[PDB]
Amino acid sequence: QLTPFLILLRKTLEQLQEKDTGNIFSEPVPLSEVPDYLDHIKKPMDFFTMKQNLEAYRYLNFDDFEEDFNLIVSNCLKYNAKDTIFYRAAVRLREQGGAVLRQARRQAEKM
Ligand SMILES: CC(C)Cc1ccc(S(=O)(=O)Nc2cc3c(cc2N2CCCC2)n(C)c(=O)c(=O)n3C)cc1
Repeated sequence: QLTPFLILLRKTLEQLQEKDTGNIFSEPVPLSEVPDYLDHIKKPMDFFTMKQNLEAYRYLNFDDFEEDFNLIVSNCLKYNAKDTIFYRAAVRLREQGGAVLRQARRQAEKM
């Protein structure tokens, strides 16, 4: 159950959600509100879905965790026009969440 790596991934996920101060990536993009979303985005991602994958043991190395974080950003940049709050927020999350992942990957390395 509890492993140091899974505890580290929990801490890191918390740290990334902290940077999404608007909570706009906290849950899946509401498919009812944007029914064309799945025509552009093959694999939606969000922080709640990441928590679901984490607790279901779907991340066994830091790479796979980071790959899902990257989808939260790249999905948002891909779907939204550049001059939008969403697009700008994904850029901000890319920068701020990148710093989070850098220091968390160091801890995953020495494990
Ligand atoms: C001017 C606006 C910022 C005002 C605004 C517009 C639409 C909507 S919403 O009801 O459509 N909800 C929504 C659509 C998203 C989205 C995230 C959300 N939420 C879920 C709850 C947090 C915001 N994200 C992350 C995307 O990347 C994306 O492309 N979309 C379509 C919500 C707010």
